[PDB]
Amino acid sequence: VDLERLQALAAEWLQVIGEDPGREGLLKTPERVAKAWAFLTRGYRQRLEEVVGGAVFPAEGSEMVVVKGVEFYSMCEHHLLPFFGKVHIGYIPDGKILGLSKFARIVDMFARRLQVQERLAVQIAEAIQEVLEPQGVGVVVEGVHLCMMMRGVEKQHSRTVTSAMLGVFRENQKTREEFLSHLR
Amino acid sequence: EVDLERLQALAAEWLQVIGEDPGREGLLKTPERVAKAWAFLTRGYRQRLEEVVGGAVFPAEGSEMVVVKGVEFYSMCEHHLLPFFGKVHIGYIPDGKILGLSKFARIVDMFARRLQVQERLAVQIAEAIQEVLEPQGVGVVVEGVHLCMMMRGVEKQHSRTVTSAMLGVFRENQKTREEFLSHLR
Amino acid sequence: EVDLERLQALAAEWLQVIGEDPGREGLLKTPERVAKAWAFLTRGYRQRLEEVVGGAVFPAEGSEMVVVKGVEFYSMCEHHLLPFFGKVHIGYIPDGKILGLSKFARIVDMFARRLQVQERLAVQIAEAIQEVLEPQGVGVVVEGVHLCMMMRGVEKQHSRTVTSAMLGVFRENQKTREEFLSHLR
Amino acid sequence: VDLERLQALAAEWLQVIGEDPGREGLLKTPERVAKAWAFLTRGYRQRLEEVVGGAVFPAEGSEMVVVKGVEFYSMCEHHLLPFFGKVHIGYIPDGKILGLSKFARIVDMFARRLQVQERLAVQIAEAIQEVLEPQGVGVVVEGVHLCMMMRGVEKQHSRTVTSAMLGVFRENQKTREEFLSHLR
Amino acid sequence: EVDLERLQALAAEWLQVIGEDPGREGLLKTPERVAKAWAFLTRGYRQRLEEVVGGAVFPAEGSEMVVVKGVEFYSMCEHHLLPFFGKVHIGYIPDGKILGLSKFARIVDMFARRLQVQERLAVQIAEAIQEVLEPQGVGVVVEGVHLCMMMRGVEKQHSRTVTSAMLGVFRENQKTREEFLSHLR
Amino acid sequence: EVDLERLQALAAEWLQVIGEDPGREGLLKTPERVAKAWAFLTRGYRQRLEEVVGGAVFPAEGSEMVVVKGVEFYSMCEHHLLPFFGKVHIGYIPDGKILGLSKFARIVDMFARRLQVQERLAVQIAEAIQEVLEPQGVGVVVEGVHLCMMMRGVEKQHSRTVTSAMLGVFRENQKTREEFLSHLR
Amino acid sequence: EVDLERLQALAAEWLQVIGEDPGREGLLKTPERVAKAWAFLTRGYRQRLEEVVGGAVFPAEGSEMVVVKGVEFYSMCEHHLLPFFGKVHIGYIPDGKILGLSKFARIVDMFARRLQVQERLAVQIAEAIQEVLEPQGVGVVVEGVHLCMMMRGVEKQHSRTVTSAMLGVFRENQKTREEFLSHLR
Amino acid sequence: EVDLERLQALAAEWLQVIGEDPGREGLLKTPERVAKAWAFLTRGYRQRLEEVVGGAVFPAEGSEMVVVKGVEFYSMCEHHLLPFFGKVHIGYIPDGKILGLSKFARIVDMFARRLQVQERLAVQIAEAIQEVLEPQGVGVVVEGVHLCMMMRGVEKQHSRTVTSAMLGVFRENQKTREEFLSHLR
Amino acid sequence: EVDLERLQALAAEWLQVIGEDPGREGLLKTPERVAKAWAFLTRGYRQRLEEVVGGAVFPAEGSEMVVVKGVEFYSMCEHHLLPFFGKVHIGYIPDGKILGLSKFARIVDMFARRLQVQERLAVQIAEAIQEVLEPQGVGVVVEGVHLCMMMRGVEKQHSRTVTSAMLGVFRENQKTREEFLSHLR
Amino acid sequence: EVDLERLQALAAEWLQVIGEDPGREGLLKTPERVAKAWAFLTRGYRQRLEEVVGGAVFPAEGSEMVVVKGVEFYSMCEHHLLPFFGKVHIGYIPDGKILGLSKFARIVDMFARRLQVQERLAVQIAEAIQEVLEPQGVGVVVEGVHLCMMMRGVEKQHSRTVTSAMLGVFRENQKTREEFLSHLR
Ligand SMILES: Nc1nc2c([nH]c(=O)n2[C@H]2C[C@H](O)[C@@H](COP(=O)(O)OP(=O)(O)OP(=O)(O)O)O2)c(=O)[nH]1
Ligand SMILES: Nc1nc2c([nH]c(=O)n2[C@H]2C[C@H](O)[C@@H](COP(=O)(O)OP(=O)(O)OP(=O)(O)O)O2)c(=O)[nH]1
Ligand SMILES: Nc1nc2c([nH]c(=O)n2[C@H]2C[C@H](O)[C@@H](COP(=O)(O)OP(=O)(O)OP(=O)(O)O)O2)c(=O)[nH]1
Ligand SMILES: Nc1nc2c([nH]c(=O)n2[C@H]2C[C@H](O)[C@@H](COP(=O)(O)OP(=O)(O)OP(=O)(O)O)O2)c(=O)[nH]1
Ligand SMILES: Nc1nc2c([nH]c(=O)n2[C@H]2C[C@H](O)[C@@H](COP(=O)(O)OP(=O)(O)OP(=O)(O)O)O2)c(=O)[nH]1
Ligand SMILES: Nc1nc2c([nH]c(=O)n2[C@H]2C[C@H](O)[C@@H](COP(=O)(O)OP(=O)(O)OP(=O)(O)O)O2)c(=O)[nH]1
Ligand SMILES: [Zn+2]
Ligand SMILES: [Zn+2]
Ligand SMILES: [Zn+2]
Ligand SMILES: [Zn+2]
Ligand SMILES: [Zn+2]
Ligand SMILES: [Zn+2]
Ligand SMILES: [Zn+2]
Ligand SMILES: [Zn+2]
Repeated sequence: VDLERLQALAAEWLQVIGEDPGREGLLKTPERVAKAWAFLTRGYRQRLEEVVGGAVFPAEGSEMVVVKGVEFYSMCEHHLLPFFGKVHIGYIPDGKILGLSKFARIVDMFARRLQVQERLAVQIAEAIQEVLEPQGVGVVVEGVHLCMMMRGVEKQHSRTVTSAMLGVFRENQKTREEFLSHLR
Repeated sequence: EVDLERLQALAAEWLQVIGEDPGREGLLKTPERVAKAWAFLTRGYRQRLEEVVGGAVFPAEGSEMVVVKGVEFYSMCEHHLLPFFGKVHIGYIPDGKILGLSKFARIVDMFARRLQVQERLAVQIAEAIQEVLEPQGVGVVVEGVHLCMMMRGVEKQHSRTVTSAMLGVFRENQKTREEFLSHLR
Repeated sequence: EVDLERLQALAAEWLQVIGEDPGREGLLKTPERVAKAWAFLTRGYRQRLEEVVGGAVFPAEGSEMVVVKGVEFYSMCEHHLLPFFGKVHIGYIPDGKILGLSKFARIVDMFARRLQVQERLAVQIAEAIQEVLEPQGVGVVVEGVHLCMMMRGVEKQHSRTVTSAMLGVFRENQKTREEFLSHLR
Repeated sequence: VDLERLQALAAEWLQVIGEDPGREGLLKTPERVAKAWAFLTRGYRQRLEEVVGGAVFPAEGSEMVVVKGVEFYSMCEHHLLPFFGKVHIGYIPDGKILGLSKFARIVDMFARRLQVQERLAVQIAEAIQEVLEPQGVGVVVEGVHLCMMMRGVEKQHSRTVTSAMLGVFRENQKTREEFLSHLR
Repeated sequence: EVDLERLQALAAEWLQVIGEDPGREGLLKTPERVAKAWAFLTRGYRQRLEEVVGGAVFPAEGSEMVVVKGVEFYSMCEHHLLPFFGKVHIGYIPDGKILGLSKFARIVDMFARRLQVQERLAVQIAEAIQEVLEPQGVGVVVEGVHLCMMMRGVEKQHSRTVTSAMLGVFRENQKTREEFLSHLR
Repeated sequence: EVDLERLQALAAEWLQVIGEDPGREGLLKTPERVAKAWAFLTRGYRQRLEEVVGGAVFPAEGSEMVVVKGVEFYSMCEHHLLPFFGKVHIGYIPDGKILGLSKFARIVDMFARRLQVQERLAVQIAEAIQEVLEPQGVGVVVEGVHLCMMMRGVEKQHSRTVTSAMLGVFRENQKTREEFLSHLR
Repeated sequence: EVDLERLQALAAEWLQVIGEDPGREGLLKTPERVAKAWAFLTRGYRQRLEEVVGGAVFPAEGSEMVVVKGVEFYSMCEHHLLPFFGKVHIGYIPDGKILGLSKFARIVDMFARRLQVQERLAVQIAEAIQEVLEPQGVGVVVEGVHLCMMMRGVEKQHSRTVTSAMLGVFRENQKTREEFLSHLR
Repeated sequence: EVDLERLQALAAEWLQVIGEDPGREGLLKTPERVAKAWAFLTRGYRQRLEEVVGGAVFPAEGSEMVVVKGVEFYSMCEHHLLPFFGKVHIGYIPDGKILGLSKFARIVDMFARRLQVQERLAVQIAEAIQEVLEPQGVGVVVEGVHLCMMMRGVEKQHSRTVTSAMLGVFRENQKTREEFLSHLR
Repeated sequence: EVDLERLQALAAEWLQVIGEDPGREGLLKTPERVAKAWAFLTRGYRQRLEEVVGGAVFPAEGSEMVVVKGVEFYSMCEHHLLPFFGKVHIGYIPDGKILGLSKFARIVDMFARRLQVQERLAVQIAEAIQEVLEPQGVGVVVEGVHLCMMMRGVEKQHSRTVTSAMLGVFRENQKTREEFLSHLR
Repeated sequence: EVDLERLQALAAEWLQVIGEDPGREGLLKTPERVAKAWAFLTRGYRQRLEEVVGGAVFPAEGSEMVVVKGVEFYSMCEHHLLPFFGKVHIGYIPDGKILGLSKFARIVDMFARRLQVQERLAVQIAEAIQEVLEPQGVGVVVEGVHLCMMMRGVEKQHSRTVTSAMLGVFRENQKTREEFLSHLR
């Protein structure tokens, strides 16, 4: 990402909205905004194999593993405004388990992009599927969208839930229900 | 369009009939304020579903249920012309198309900003979504408090009412319905 | 019509027998206050379901369940003449007819303002709704605390009692009943 | 209040906003609206002496009596939309105490009118002052305003607090603080 | 002490006057149950403070105030003969003497099990503690809900009343009173 | 007025610089959406305090403090152009004039819909109220979360920031300030 | 029955063996207080189910489940003679006969005021109810905290134990047991 | 020290006197378990303050108050030999020396594992800290629930007792004590 | 068992390498404290299940499942040697044998006080219970937070992990497992 | 720079001494993981306040207090090398200069990622802010839980520790300090 070009675009953005890039509080803003966006879009430049590293261990049992409450932050591709919340992951191993923290690294890889909450859930689930080839995986994303809160409809109490169910989580109703019950 | 002038005249007369003084300082601008307020509160009748959606329909990203919960709403009961309000929870399973999240709120407001009965509000919201997306199914749950039950009449204070509408797979598939409802708990 | 004069006489003698002084400043108007209170607390026996509903029956807007929860109630246990209170939750599936929301509260009060047993209260409310709407089904859940268990006798403080009545589809369809009960959680 | 005239005004109101007074759901609406408004404005027609009745008893002590959480419902005189919440009352007797329920009857007398929350607090306090002539009285009104929530600014998390302090509640900082602390 | 036979006869007639049938299966033993209940509910009039304390007064261990909060109480309002209940919080600074913790509850019950006014209940509890022990000060706060305000009359649901009595240093020193009250929040 | 066309051009270029495809289906309308969003998010610069208040200033009804709490707000930090949001609490003591409650919210939005620093937001809101009402004093407390601290950089998740501005009696009278702040707890 | 004198002597020797001074001011009346205490805490062994229930068995008002939850209880573990306490929840479906609500609490106390094992407590309570009402089924859930594992031994602080007993339809019917357990949630 | 054999014999006789069978399966090892239990529960009498604190006295890092709250504790009332438990909160201002955090808990256990009176427990803990650190002042607040008044006697369920001890600046300085107590809120 | 002298030497050097001064007043006894701590934290490797249970296996009292929830645990992740902690919930259906409640906690500590992976911890606890008792089934749920995820690396703050192991009927019958899991919500 | 190679060697030997197998699959990369973790956990010693602040000091917008609360932190106790964590709350009154909000979090981390005692942590954070801004005053409150008290030693579970540092007006002005502390409640 060309930080220098982002800075120039940000400086002009400030002017067009009626601000003064030369005033003290905005002097380093174009630079700060440029670096922030490089970080906020770093997900596009990451590789799944590197993100997981080699933290795949032999399964200790056959029961479902649930990693809940993984906070996430993303940007809606429609308004370029933040949407955030939590991601809950559940899976039944097929001989291999993932290092707990790698789930969060996978979440960040797909969240630090321009997104659609519906896509985010699917991409996370598919990534875990590719890495562990488990019997099944289930991912639930619950978030609040600033594009709905600070502008437009300006609704304050809303939150959205999206999910993706693969393998036995899609095929076995009881398995899915058990996973969702753990989140309640 | 609503005749604001007539509304102002009616409101001015309303004030005198209830025993107030339409001429006192604090009520002078009231007929005007009330007229504008009611035009806004009934603006939903004059809206078009096509314009409300604004073509914000996108290709589905997956096959799982999408649940948009806690969309606050405010309406007026057609029986007493007193506000009833709370939240609307929407759930649906796409059939190739998903809706921009905010459009669910815009649809809610379109049907809430009218004289209503909560049972109908749920149905109309669900039917609007079904028409716009033609999803596999849609479920709408409305939960609200009614001032006509709280500030007068029975004057109950702890009551809330839940109404809903289930279409397609939400009406036919028991487990799909149970799954949607469980997300709300 | 209750004989208020006779109630006052009985209450005045009650004050004497329990050891109090009916002549006290603070007790002078007590017999009169007690008479009026009990006339109100037992007014349910003198009400008619037809008048309580007031013809507030409208055409159904859909086929989904309507749940009116948290209708607070107050009653008197027929065993000790001590209050028991809490909330009544009502669920039903219409068969072409829906009831004005407040009428559920009026029906609750009609049966609550009598001497009762909680098990009966749930049943009578459910049967009343059934008679008025002839719905596909109706379910009533009553949850309350009993002062006769709290301020005397066993003197338990944390206990609460749940009673219910299920009619039509609420009794015949397992999933329907579960759906109603889940809405209460 | 002329219920018949209110009904006629309500029937026309329905027509002007684009509705049909003849449809089933609105048949009895003009009548219902008329009766509701007669009840909602009944406060103007009540008398303080009748509302209190004669429920004024000899004081049992000198300490502050606090009656909190008296729910209330009113109508803003500006938009004719409901504003509601709770009223908390505190006072130090001067030989006379009021029957607890009469505080609620006084609240209703002033709430069932077209109001301004700032006025409501003062009128309730002054009424209690006139009835008991206590050493002091304090009234706090906290409410939510539908004219701010369902229209206009459409803010959802706001609530307003107004109050009135008379006698020792105005003069004695510690007395006022003690009353307000009881509400926390 | 109290004539249970006269109470039973009064209760049996009470059932008749309010519109009930004393012959009903559910009301057969009611007059008897009601008489015994009221005998228990007014037992406080016949209790002696010296016996209530049972000589459970021990030497002080320190100078700091002792706070016994959350002592649940149940009483009857002398105006309507309907229950009012809640909690009693007690704070005191000893002067060489401390009371057995449970004795505070026994004192509460002694005064609560009578016909009362919440303002008096607080004063009588504090005065009793002041008599038994000879503390530097005593503070009693009573917070309760009144059924005469909830199940009839104004029918307000969210209200509760706080009454108190401050003696000795609790009345004298504002900082002591403030500290006692802060412990309750 | 804001040049939407230039904003769209800048946004379109922004998308390509960050590595995205401005031509893909979901991003086609993005430059347009972003342009309109930012014009709205910075609309506060173009508003006039006189028009915002709309002459909704009324005669004071009393002398006590008025507290309008929980007015939600959303702003953009001038340092990172990322949202910071939360609530604004306002307190003031009238000097002959009170403000229409909703105008407090309109004033908040006027200063929040700009590039800001939370410390300034509190001050400007307080100064605006002081100018419009010339009250005895005014206090404004802003509490918010900052996404620039949450979704990047230090990435702290539990932090909230409180800023305030106290004018007149709120700045000078300790007890008046304490009273205002206590209402917020 | 229980030889109080013998218990006092045993308690007196207990005080000296553990290292305390039986002649100390605060311990003089201890052996006496402990004796009466344990007589009360073991009174359940001497009670009779017939007397505890009395004649409080009324005709069933309906066929739906009756749930009496939150009946607090206190018992002593037979293994350490240390208290274990919590709540007992009872559910049952009548077969023509319903029990007076307070009798459930009296039955709980009858089996709780003994040396116990929580697994047994739930079973005995269920059997007692089954014997008295002969209902279609009974379900008992006991949830408590044990001081023997909190104030000594493992010294775990967050643990709670749930034991239960299901008879009749509560053991047979899966849906019935589920419905009962759901009411407790 | 404690003669475990003698306690076992006493516990064995206790079991038969109360009406139980000492030869019963679940009671065979009870007298042994009870003996060791009470030895542990009274171990505080045999501990030495110097050994409990060890050498964990470090140089003060500053002059501000240090507050260690929520230290759970369990003790036995000397009057009934029944447990009373809750939490101990400690606050102090150092005078050049600070204590290792865990030592506060060890001091609490030292005085808690004895036969006690809650008023004394707070005093002893405060004195111990004062003796070990000689700080500018120490404040101790003990809040607990007593089973002797919950599972027997008055059988009150919602009550909690607070006792405290203030030494040095915590007793002298009004603001210091207030600040400490505010931290607990 | 473990060489405390070697651990001390390793810890002393650890302090030096990370940039600290072992000679500092605050670090003088650290190597010693760290060695003893790790000896305690790995004590589970040297424990014997038979001794942990202490023959506390009693005859079953009923057939219903016993649920021991909220057993707090603390462990160290074998990957980073950083603590992970939370609670362990255990459910089982006996087959003539029930375990002493506290023994479940002792089994938890036996396996937690080792280097672990949460997935294994759940399995080992369940297998131990399955060996000691010969139940029809056992279910163990472990829920914990991991410092290696919170204080370093991804630094996520809101996450917690659930692992479990189901044996016997808990694995076989879905309704049994579901009932166990429902008791935890 | 820390010698990661040496840390790995020490960690590998640590695994051997505690009784584990360094050759295990799950422990092969542990020495490397532990080395990197500790380098990060002690990175605070290698940071410079000037670089941490990054010149993010701006002109003050007003004279009122700025409170940044809930900044979560994680540290290692210098006594046992076990984590202690919680939150840091910062308050200050500017003297012409304000700090970028995130810098407070960066300052917290600089001092937290070291071996510490909570009393020192509060002081160093406060002194750092003082040096950077030279404000009229600054106050820092640190509230945390210590694993060395929870997972070993006394094993207390409910305890939490509060430490603080007050400089300038926060130390000199009683009301200012109270105002800051009240914002934290
Ligand atoms: N399904 C879905 N829709 C989203 C997400 N993020 C997001 O902005 N949207 C929707 C919100 C809007 O309805 C839609 C864009 O609507 P639009 O093209 O008419 O633009 P707009 O800004 O004028 O819409 P609006 O927010 O004012 O209603 O994109 C997301 O993650 N999932
Ligand atoms: N089902 C349903 N009923 C409603 C709604 N809003 C609303 O006012 N109602 C009911 C409440 C009342 O029972 C009914 C009108 O009853 P009614 O014609 O006898 O008039 P009323 O004002 O005298 O009745 P009440 O409120 O005093 O009981 O309309 C709604 O959204 N759904
Ligand atoms: N102080 C005070 N103001 C009130 C109360 N009720 C109430 O509506 N107001 C205010 C809200 C509005 O700001 C004001 C009327 O404003 P306005 O004459 O400009 O009319 P408007 O409807 O266009 O105002 P707005 O609500 O859209 O902002 O009356 C109340 O109880 N106290
Ligand atoms: N101060 C005080 N007043 C009480 C208590 N209990 C109690 O009923 N009262 C009041 C409530 C009533 O206002 C009053 C009796 O009022 P009243 O003689 O007019 O009788 P009422 O039944 O018609 O009054 P109301 O409840 O319908 O308002 O007694 C109490 O403990 N303290
Ligand atoms: N006082 C104050 N500071 C603010 C506000 N909004 C906001 O971003 N800041 C601070 C956060 C940062 O510390 C600072 C910008 O720091 P900087 O110029 O070093 O830029 P940076 O992005 O590299 O800083 P950082 O967030 O990564 O720590 O602006 C606000 O409303 N008030
Ligand atoms: N499944 C599972 N994984 C665990 C546990 N404890 C624990 O540290 N892990 C994982 C977290 C990490 O992803 C993994 C070690 O990852 P790694 O070998 O790449 O080392 P790292 O420190 O660089 O990884 P990271 O935490 O920075 O992501 O071990 C546990 O109890 N269960
Ligand atoms: Zn968007
Ligand atoms: Zn209505
Ligand atoms: Zn208004
Ligand atoms: Zn009364
Ligand atoms: Zn920023
Ligand atoms: Zn035990
Ligand atoms: Zn005792
Ligand atoms: Zn780890």
